[PDB]
Amino acid sequence: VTVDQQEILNRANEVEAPMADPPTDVPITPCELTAAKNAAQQLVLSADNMREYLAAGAKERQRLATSLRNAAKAYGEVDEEAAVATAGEPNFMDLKEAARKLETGDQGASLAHFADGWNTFNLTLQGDVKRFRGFDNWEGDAATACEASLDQQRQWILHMAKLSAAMAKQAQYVAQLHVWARREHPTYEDIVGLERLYAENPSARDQILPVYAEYQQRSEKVLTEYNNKAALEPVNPPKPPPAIKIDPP
Amino acid sequence: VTVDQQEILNRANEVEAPMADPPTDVPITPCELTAAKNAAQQLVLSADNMREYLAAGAKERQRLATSLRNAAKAYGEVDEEAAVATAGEPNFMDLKEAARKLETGDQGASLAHFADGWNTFNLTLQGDVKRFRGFDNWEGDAATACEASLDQQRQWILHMAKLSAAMAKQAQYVAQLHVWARREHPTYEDIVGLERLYAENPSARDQILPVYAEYQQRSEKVLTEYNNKAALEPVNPPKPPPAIKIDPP
Amino acid sequence: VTVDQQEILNRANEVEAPMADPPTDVPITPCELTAAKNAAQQLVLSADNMREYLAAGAKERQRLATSLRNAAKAYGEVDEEAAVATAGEPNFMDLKEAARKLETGDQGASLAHFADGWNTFNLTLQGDVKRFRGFDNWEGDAATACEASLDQQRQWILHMAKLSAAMAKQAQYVAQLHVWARREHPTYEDIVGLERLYAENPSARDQILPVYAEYQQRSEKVLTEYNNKAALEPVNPPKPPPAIKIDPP
Amino acid sequence: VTVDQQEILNRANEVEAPMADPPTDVPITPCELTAAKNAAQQLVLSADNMREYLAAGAKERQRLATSLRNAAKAYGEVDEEAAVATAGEPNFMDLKEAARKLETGDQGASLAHFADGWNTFNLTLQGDVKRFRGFDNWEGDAATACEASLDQQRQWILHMAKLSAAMAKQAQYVAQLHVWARREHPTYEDIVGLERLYAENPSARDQILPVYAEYQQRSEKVLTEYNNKAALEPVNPPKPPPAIKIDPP
Amino acid sequence: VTVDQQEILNRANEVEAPMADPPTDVPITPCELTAAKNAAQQLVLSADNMREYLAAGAKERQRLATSLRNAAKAYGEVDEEAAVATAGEPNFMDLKEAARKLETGDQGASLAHFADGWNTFNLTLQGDVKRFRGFDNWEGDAATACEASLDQQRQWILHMAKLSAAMAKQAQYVAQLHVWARREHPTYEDIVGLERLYAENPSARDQILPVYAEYQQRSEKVLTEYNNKAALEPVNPPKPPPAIKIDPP
Amino acid sequence: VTVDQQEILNRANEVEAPMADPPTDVPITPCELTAAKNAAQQLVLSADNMREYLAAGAKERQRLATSLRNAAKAYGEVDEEAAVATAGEPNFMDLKEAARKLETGDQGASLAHFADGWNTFNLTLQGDVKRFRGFDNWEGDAATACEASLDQQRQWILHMAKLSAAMAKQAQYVAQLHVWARREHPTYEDIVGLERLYAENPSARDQILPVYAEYQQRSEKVLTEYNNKAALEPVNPPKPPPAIKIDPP
Amino acid sequence: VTVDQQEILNRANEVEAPMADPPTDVPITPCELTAAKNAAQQLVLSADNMREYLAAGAKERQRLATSLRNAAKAYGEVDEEAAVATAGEPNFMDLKEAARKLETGDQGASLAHFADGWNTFNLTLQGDVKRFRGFDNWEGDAATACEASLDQQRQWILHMAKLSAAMAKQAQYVAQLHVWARREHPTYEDIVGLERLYAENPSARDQILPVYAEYQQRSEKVLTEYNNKAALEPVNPPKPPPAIKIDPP
Repeated sequence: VTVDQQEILNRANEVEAPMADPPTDVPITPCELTAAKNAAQQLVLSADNMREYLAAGAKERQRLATSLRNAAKAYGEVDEEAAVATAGEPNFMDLKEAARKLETGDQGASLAHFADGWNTFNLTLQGDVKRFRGFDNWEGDAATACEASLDQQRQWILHMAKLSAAMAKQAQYVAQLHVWARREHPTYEDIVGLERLYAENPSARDQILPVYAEYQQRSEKVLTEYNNKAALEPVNPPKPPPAIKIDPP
Repeated sequence: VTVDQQEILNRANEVEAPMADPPTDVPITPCELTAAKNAAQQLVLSADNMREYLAAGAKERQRLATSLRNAAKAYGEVDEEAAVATAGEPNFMDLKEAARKLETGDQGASLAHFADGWNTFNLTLQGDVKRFRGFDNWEGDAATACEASLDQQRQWILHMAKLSAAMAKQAQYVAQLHVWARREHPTYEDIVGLERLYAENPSARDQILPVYAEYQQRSEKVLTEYNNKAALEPVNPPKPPPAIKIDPP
Repeated sequence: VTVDQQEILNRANEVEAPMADPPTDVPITPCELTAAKNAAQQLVLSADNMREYLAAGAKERQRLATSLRNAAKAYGEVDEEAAVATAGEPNFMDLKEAARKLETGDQGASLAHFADGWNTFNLTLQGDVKRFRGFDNWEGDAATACEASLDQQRQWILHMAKLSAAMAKQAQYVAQLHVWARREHPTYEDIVGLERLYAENPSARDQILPVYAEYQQRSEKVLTEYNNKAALEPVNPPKPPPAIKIDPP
Repeated sequence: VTVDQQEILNRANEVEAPMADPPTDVPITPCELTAAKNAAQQLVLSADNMREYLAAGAKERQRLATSLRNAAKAYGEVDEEAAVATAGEPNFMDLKEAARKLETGDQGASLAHFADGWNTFNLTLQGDVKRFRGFDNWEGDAATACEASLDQQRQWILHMAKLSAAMAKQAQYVAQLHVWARREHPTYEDIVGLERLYAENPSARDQILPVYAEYQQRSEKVLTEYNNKAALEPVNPPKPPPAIKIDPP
Repeated sequence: VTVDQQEILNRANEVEAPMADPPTDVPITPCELTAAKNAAQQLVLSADNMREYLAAGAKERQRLATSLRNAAKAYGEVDEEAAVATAGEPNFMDLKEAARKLETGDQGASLAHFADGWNTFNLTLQGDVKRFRGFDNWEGDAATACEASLDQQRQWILHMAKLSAAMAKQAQYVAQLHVWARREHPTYEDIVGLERLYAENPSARDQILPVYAEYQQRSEKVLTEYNNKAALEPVNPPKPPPAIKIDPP
Repeated sequence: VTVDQQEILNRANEVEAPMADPPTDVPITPCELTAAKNAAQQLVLSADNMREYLAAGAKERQRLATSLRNAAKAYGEVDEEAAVATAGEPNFMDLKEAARKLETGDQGASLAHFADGWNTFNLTLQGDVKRFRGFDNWEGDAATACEASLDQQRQWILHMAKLSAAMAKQAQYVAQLHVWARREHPTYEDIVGLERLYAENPSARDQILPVYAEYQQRSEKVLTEYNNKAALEPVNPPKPPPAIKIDPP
Repeated sequence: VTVDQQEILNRANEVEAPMADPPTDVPITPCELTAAKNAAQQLVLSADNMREYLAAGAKERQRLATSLRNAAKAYGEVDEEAAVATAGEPNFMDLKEAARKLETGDQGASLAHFADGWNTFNLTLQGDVKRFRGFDNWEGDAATACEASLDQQRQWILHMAKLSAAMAKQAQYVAQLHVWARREHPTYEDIVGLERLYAENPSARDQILPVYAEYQQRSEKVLTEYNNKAALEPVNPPKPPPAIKIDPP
């Protein structure tokens, strides 16, 4: 019905305008435990996957804009503008090492900043999908296939926003886990103090001994818990759907 | 059986009469927590999606009315009418900041007004579906395909009403969460009072210290809970089914 | 085997005899809460849907009777017979308003009458399905297709009876919810009495204050519970299956 | 292998010999509650459905016997042998009415007799399926299709026996529910006695009042429970499978 | 590869050698309760089904042996070798009758003997399946189809063994239920003794009365429990798979 | 690419080299209870099934080696190298018999040795699957089909190892059950001692009687538990996949 | 669009560059229990499977690089550069043996080192998948099929990383199980001490005897628990997807 070729060209420019940049904050391990460091490296890898697939999606949108320009060419002309030591003795050396690892590092501040950035990116991605709306005037069959391709791009972007939210939730979960670990695990200073209450009271040991044994058991329940809850699934984003290909007329 | 062309024309006008406008209330964050603000922005985005897809549905109904007019043209004539500082000291600065964020903002009044508007819209949408009923007299095959298309429009509208209800439930859930957070989290004035009971009693500290430690723990359980329950799924409405296309005779 | 054309004609009259009328009681909101009023309006809408689809089913049965008459015409002749103010003070104004809304209205009597009518209609519908039985003597292929069409009408009617039961259960559930809400929510007279025990004892307030705080908390747990359990699904009856179409011979 | 035509004729007579009659006991409501009466009417309707579908199955078996006679005709000759008043006062009038309804009627004796009859019918139906066994000597393709048709009749009869058991279980469930209701609901004589302990002791009321309030609450929990557990699903038996049709030779 | 016709003939004799006879013990009701008698009759019917289907399987194996003999005929020659009174008073007459029914009958000895026989039959059936093994030398396509048919016979026999185990478990379950019923239900002699402590102490009744009421309640919980757990599913064995048919050469 | 016929011949010899022999330990019943003996016989039968299917798999591998030799023949030449008494009295005779059965037999030592052998066989089977690896140099279509056939043999062997583990777990479960039964069931010597404390104290019986009644109840809970947990599923190994057949060239 | 043949050649070299070597640490049994040794052998076998399938994947990548070189040959020229004793007495000999087995061996240090190596390998594998990205300039149909083949290689590598994580979790689970077993099982020195408190106090035995019986029961609960939780599933990696085959031009 005297198709607006200009509408198609304008939508082609709008489709492949750059979207907001994903965050680039680096999540640091909250402590020196191996499970914590592995969780941080998993988060780094997942953020790398997200950035790579977002760039791939921008390439898909560029191809889609090209196909829309080719479809607009079927109505005429386009003016292309742009060109140990002892048996039986309390360890205290493993307990002390566990506490030392738990209290070294930023305790999860980096994780929280990471999660805030990706939650913001989830909202930002959801805000930028008017570029995939249907057309006002253009109809037919090039139009319907183009509309389906744009809606596929929209669904993929929404899925990417959901994955951003999931990765941010994972970072927050690891941060909460570290906070819980700091709370129930016995303090380094408490351990050192109880260790001096075993070299400054050979007499008193039958009060010091069960206390140590409590501390030991708590340490074991924390580290083990830390090791099991901290294993994270990698985020595995789907590849963006291939744009509809439309040859020049 | 001497088909009522007039019935088809009347149904065409009735199908694409404007439906009730969706609500336009803006949901405000109930507090200054990041989770609360992100929940409010998620609600804003979901309401935007709902309004956009409702407008798209009205366009689909306009196309359907055109197809019904074309089908009526097969029986003759239509008269087209219309044209920090220290180690080991109590923080009190993070606790105080948490309380300050919890008590600033409207505490959920805006959320409740938002939810009421969308619940009302759910009922309003369900009340406006007589326009998709079957025909009295028209039968045949244009009639049956047209009836199927109208029932598809009806099912899509019912699904949109259900989604309106779901979004309103989400707003109410966030409001209830904020109310719970206000209840169990320690008050700003209680925190300030306990902080003056630590600069006006250096003596008394071994009674003040565990009390603080209780407050701290409660603060941590509230904020964390607030952060996890407040993440909302976006509302993702299905695109309205394409109207049946019927060319002029 | 010398087919009883008379049996087919008699079954045609029996198929489209009018069934019992659905109930027409209007369910009133049991109170002035918004959730209660929305539940009542949802029930009104669902009853409207049920009445509309039952009328559509009667139209389907009329078409089926016509097809049976056409099938009877293949054996000969048919003789067509028929032609707030202060910070820190107790509210008492929200508590009092909540109680006032809870005790105004019929408290669920209308809901119970509604539910009784629809439960009776469930039984009534199940009692009227002998009209869809198979035939005594007529066999063949018109007969088998007609029998299948009648059984489809029977299954649809049974499903409608089941939906009637479900809607009645929903009305009873809302009535039971309102009864529970009346029980645990603090009485209006108790609230007014406790409010006069705060203007006639400035002295006594440190006994009055926690009592209020209990009442407040109970009010919050009731209203919130009322708001969440009272959201009802709309009843969405399936469209009656299209009758088998059989042209005159 | 010189097929026993006589075996086929004997099996034809055995297939359509009359099976045991279903029970005809009428289940009466155990009390005057609406839920109880509706449950009894549901049981009456389900028993009607069962009797109707059993008669339909006997008709199917008669058709099957005819098809077996037609199949026997392919080997030769068959000799066809056969030819309120105040605010704030205790009700006592709703409580008393509830007790009166609970204790009137047979208390479930009729339900138990109904259930025994249908359980017996379940066993009786399972005992009568030797008539659907495979053939001794007849083989081929008429024989295999006939064997499949007989096994379909057997499976349908077994399903009907299972449904008989289910309906009997429903009757027993309603009877057990009424027994539980009689136990926890406050007695009519206890209610009348407590009501005379409120007109023969205006003094004593602050001991009588909470007692009433207990009774009231118990009444509400019983009736409501009675109303919810007593809603029964209708028994919906499948139509018997159509017999294999075999024309005379 | 110079097929062993003798191996096929030997396997034909081995396939249709008689298997072990199923047990023929009759399970008797453990008591005089209706639920117990119905459970015993259900077990009788299930054992009848099992015996009937086992005989049918032996017929299938006989047909399979015939098909193997026909397949062996394709290599040459086979030498065919073989040729109440008062209101308000304690009942004591229903309680006494319940106890009398519970203690009459063999208390489950017959059930245990039944279950032992069928468990033994499960093991016996599993021990007799070497007759369905694959062939040593015979290969090709008659051989592969014959091997598939033999494996189908093996799978059916294994399923029948599993069903034998299930039926034995049902008998054991009913026996255990009766033992539990004997334990918690009040003894006949205890009932008679308490009934004489109500005609030999009109004085003492306010100690006798609650005791009776306890007994009554226990009786009701036992009989009801007995009625619900004792309903058994019929065992419904699948028909044996049809043997592969192979005509003489 | 100048296919290594020698590689195919070497793989043919490696494929059908004998695998490790399955264990041959016989599991003995741990006691004289019928459930224990039936469990032992079930284990014997399952081990028989496993040995039979493992021998069948070795035959399948021999056929596969033949097919590989035939495939190697397509490149030229292969040099074929190789050529009671009283009512109301305590029983003590059933209790004593139960204890006697529980303590006779090896108490599960044979079961543990059986389970160790089959767990070892699980590991042994998993260690011998390098013979099913893909080929170094041979490619094409005979090679790919041969590789698929070898991988099918590998998957079947892994499934057989898993079944070996499952059968060993069943043996360990029965052994643990017998150990539990020995612990909670009353000792034979304790029973005999308590029986002499009933013939050497007619006076003392009202202390002896409840004690017996405790023992009786414990006996009943053990034997019943022993009977229900000891029923074992037969191990039903899948038939090995048929080797790919490849005729000589 | 003047395809970059050089890009395809560079990607061919990048695809089949060697990936990081899997770890080669040998997991040792943490103790002398049979379940522990079997778990260690299962871990050894699973690590062997992982190493074998990783080498197979490298072979698949080498084939893929060859196919990419063949596809690059369709645009011209490639310069191939590279060329016991008593009844009734306490055992103490089984208890002592159980403790001795529990405390011998490295107690799980080897398991922890194994798990760390494989968790590191999981992260390492996820870091090396840029070699499977899509192409910059090459498009068409060889390009799209090649891109699909590369993405299949990527998905298989990600699955292998996930399996590495799972195997490491299994090793950590067995290590945690052994730690729990050491904690609740009675110490060897405690057993020896209690055994000397039975040869140096014949008097005292009625205090020593229940203590032993406690120890015995604890031993039984530990070993049994150790035996059941320690059975590990083998890791069964999928075979790498076959590379796309592309013949020279």
